[PDB]
Amino acid sequence: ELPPRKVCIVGAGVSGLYIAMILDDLKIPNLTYDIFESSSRTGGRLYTHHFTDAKHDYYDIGAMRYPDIPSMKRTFNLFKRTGMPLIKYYLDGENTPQLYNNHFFAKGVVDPYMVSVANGGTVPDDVVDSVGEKLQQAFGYYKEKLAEDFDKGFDELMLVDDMTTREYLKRGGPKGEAPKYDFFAIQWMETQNTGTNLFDQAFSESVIDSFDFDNPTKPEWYCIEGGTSLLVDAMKETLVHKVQNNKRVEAISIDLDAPDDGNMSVKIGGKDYSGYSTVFNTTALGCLDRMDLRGLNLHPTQADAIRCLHYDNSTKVALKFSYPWWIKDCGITCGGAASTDLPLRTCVYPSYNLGDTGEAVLLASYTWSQDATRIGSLVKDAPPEDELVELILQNLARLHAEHMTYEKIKEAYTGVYHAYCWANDPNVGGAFALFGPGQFSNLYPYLMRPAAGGKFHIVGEASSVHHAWIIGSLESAYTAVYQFLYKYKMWDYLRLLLERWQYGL
Amino acid sequence: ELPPRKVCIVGAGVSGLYIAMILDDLKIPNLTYDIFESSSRTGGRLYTHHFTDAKHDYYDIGAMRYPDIPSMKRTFNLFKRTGMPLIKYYLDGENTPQLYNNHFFAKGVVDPYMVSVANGGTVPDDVVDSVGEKLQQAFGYYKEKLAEDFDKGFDELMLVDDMTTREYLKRGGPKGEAPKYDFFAIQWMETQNTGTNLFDQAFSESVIDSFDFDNPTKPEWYCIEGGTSLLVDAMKETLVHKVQNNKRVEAISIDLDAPDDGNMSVKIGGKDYSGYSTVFNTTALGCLDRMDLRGLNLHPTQADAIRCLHYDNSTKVALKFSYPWWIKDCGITCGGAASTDLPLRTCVYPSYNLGDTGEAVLLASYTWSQDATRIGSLVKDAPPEDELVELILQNLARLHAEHMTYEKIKEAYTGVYHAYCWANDPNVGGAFALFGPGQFSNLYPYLMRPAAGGKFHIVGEASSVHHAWIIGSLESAYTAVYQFLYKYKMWDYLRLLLERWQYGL
Ligand SMILES: Cc1cc2nc3c(=O)[nH]c(=O)nc-3n(C[C@H](O)[C@H](O)[C@H](O)COP(=O)(O)OP(=O)(O)OC[C@H]3O[C@@H](n4cnc5c(N)ncnc54)[C@H](O)[C@@H]3O)c2cc1C
Ligand SMILES: Cc1cc2nc3c(=O)[nH]c(=O)nc-3n(C[C@H](O)[C@H](O)[C@H](O)COP(=O)(O)OP(=O)(O)OC[C@H]3O[C@@H](n4cnc5c(N)ncnc54)[C@H](O)[C@@H]3O)c2cc1C
Ligand SMILES: N[C@@H](CCCC[NH3+])C(=O)O
Ligand SMILES: N[C@@H](CCCC[NH3+])C(=O)O
Repeated sequence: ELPPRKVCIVGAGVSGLYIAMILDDLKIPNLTYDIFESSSRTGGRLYTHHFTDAKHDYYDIGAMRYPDIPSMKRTFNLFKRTGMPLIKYYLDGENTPQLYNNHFFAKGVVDPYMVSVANGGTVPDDVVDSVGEKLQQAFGYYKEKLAEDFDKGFDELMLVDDMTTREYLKRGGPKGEAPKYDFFAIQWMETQNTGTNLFDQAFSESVIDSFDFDNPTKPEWYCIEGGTSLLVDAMKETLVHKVQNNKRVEAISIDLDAPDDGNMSVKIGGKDYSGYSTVFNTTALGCLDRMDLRGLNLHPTQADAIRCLHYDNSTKVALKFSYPWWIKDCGITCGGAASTDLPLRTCVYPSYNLGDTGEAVLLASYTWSQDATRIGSLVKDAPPEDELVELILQNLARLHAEHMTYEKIKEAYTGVYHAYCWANDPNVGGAFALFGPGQFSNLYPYLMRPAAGGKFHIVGEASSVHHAWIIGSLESAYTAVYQFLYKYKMWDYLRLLLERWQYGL
Repeated sequence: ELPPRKVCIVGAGVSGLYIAMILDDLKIPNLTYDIFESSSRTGGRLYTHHFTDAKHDYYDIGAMRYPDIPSMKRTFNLFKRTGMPLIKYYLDGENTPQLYNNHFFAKGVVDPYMVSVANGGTVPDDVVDSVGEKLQQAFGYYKEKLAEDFDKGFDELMLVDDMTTREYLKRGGPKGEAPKYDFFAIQWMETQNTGTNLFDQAFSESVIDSFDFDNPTKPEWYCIEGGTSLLVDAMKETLVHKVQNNKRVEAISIDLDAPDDGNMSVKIGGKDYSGYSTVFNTTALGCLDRMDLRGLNLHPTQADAIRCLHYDNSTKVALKFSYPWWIKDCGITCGGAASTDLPLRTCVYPSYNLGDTGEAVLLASYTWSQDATRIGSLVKDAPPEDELVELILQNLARLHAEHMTYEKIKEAYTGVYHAYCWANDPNVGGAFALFGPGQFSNLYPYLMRPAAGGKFHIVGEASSVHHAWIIGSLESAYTAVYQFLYKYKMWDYLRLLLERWQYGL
């Protein structure tokens, strides 16, 4: 029979819970695991906030929406396996306002926002109304290759990964044969495509974001009615060994002088937990970098990747109202989102409360990058005149000025809100990977390099080509389990892993 | 006589206090001002934390060190006018450890950190030991022009401002005739020169940083004995009209249909404060963006600058010890700083407690960029074992392992520490401007564009070519006062401004 072995799973977000789900399904004789989670809470960046127990009285602080595209089949298979109650998510809705330079969008108007050179701004006239077309020309070849086969498309995209999005647009691609855009044209494309400054990160991440948000297959989107944390609950209930919360790992080691399979250990609260045949670290990389990893003798460039791979920021702000005034008064009847240059940047109309006529949640601000740092500076652990509330109410009034007043929005506000800035969470230290130029092609391979003689895995969304999505976490977890089984030559169970899990079970 | 006129100064950091100091010195008949400061505290990013009232029992949260170089003469003139007790600041000390890849630096040894290709890393052998020389080749031409004349040097530097530092190093400068560096070379230069990821910001900001930290004149450095806040105290005491604290401006307007000079107003807590002939906004740009500025009819690219000009983050962590073990046990007897790839990144040994043998403060961690975001995720408004303290003690022990143990450092630690992450300060929302590629040459001119018919000024360190130093704030405040006097044709007082203030008083 197989000898007794135990493995350590650091972190109980979705990738750690997925590792355990796979091990529980394979039922390998005499194999066990410990899962140590630093937080009192399990689920990580799957985190629904419930204002009350009322059915729809929540918002998702982390993951909230899922496009049904082939490259995310593993995510949807996880949803099926756990019985998630999926409902439609409306990425684009009806009647959602867009507000830039204090003007509302209107279709078939030239330069509705009055930012073109012709109207006294600095955006070139040939770009102001054609951002979508110009970015589809910049990204579209790669998007089509990614749709044919994500991993082959990605490898081809890596041949231009040295460039930022701005660099690609400025120089006309890698040999100057694509259109060349001036600073203000690029600035307007960024303003109309993503968060402030993100075109100074990798071109490849801008391509992949466009692939996921504007996929050639024109996919249906889904959300989990009741919040994404229903998935955490479901994954927890099947665990053979339950999560050990309030266990923050501070060091990971291997004793290369010991002949045993179980020669790895972790330190928690100054105490050694030993006897592990493999350690799967699933934390964000900032949390990993803080650990003492000398005991693992990591390649220096792998250590560089842990420190240096770039993370984006993100902040959410959700308010409760006494009735869904955006539905009733503004005609915003089926979700979507309102985009603006105002501080709140993006106001997301929930897809899960469309038929409610009483209290309703609005995801009034969802921001990335410097926009998220700025809103996040107003988000306090012990919330307080609350400057953030007043900013959001004032921005909401300006964004919905076609139908509402500040006074009526403020009156409808119940005084209950919640906000969260992920860069201020000590258990993540960022929202999610969003790599800088050259990082995917140069640092990422070293992040993914075998370590501790094939017994240590750096797992999670950053350790994948699908940053900022559940699919990246699940892929990364699947691959690590493959490597573990291969390392110990558990061929029956590796064949079973492929049979049952190569697309998600 | 001059007619009665009133101006409004938004913010009482050093910019706003300097505007007031200049007006108080000119004594313009019938001219008054109001200063409104959002915080209960005056001084902004000049902010000394006193642990107790004992003479050296402090650290500076914001500004702390000043190089005596010609372009900063206005700063030193302010120090002189206010009677600041300057003492030497040791940028480089004696016996300060440098720790990378778990190895200490050694002089005259090839690749002491063992990160080069020859030793199993990926840093090119010809770069690993010559970062200083290769960055002096990249920056030095411009550094020398800046030393001749800062404004002419800056205008010449703007002809390559489209590039990031990484882009300049990768492509060999603007026409490919400088040396071209691979990703890992550039990565090591960044690791050995600045904070994580900052080579992906403007080349011009890396040049100016190098100009300030490694100036060709090889300057003396100074600090203010007793803390930089002594300067704020001195500036406050001369004010003819004192700061009005807890007054956060939320809107600024001009009534163009009113003939009066005094046709500007600001809104504070829903109430209008009217009758201003000019408004000087001195806040960080994130705070300005949150205001309702519709009443000023700003050029859209000027509005873009306010939203988009990039800010760096910065975090500081200072610990008290029962004796200065770094002096007594480690021989670190005259200041300087220890750099490392460990999370704390830079440990700054104070220059103001060198003779002390009792309790002493250590600035154990000073970080920028993503390093600051990561440390800042552990900094809590109401502090808590404390993960940040334990991290700092552990990193300090590793950095000082040539002489100290973790146990002795922990035993010397008194249990009193303080930390601060500037991006989490609602009154700033970042540490300081650190522009992205193209921003100085494209967005900054619009930030500085006349507005409200020449009656509105966006003032402060970001509104200058000297980001992240007091000198930028003072130059920006001087320029705005020049523009105010010119706009109202106060030719006697404009001539007096030049006579008395063109180098600082
Ligand atoms: C704002 C936001 C919006 C998102 N939107 C979506 C979306 O709509 N759809 C989608 O598919 N995905 C979305 N995602 C992405 C998705 O939430 C993540 O990719 C995924 O949840 C990450 O899971 P993980 O297991 O890789 O990491 P994590 O969830 O970070 O889990 C790691 C775990 O490790 C723990 N930990 C940290 N340090 C230690 C330590 N020292 N010891 C022990 N445990 C430790 C953490 O507390 C955490 O529980 C979003 C993410 C964010 C931030
Ligand atoms: C970590 C750090 C280290 C530094 N190190 C040095 C150094 O060693 N040497 C050096 O020369 N410089 C240094 N600097 C830079 C220097 O501290 C700053 O450039 C300078 O203090 C900024 O002054 P300011 O008046 O431009 O802005 P601020 O200091 O930000 O002042 C603006 C004021 O406006 C207030 N305000 C904000 N919003 C509103 C509102 N809505 N209504 C009213 N008031 C409002 C703010 O509270 C603040 O008091 C450092 C800065 C940082 C962050
Ligand atoms: N999955 C997240 C982030 C996508 C953008 C990642 N750069 C969302 O749906 O908002
Ligand atoms: N003046 C600050 C910041 C300098 C670097 C700005 N990018 C210091 O001395 O640390």
